[PDB]
Amino acid sequence: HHHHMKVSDILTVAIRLEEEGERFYRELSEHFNGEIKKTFLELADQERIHAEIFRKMSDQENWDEVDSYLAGYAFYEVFPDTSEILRRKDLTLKEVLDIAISVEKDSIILYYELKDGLVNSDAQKTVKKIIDQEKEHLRKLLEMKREST
Repeated sequence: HHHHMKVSDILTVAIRLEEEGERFYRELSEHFNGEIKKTFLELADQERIHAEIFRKMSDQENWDEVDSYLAGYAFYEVFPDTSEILRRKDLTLKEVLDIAISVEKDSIILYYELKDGLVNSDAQKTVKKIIDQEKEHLRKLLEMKREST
């Protein structure tokens, strides 16, 4: 590792969080039923689009930017292994949301870290858009927790 993370290391991390998030939310939608199913699927499509933006970015950002060190400790957790619980046929919305909320918060910190490491002001604006959308996913997750849990 978390010291001497490069910008490019962090984009790779961010790409995977968005890809894994897509999968999580799409797989979660198999456990649930209504407006809730629809929500998880929207969240999955949104995460998809985000990953496509981050992949394009790691390809097209200038090498000197991307190859630069973020000073200090770059926090991140890679997406949890969820294969076992997602095998279960009796999952509650609560336990699922608790997990979603916790990894979403972990991923938000990381996208902030990334934004701070970008030097190109277009790249930073692109990532702020994603962060804002991620923070709305989070609000939706807390809304579902509060309401239907």
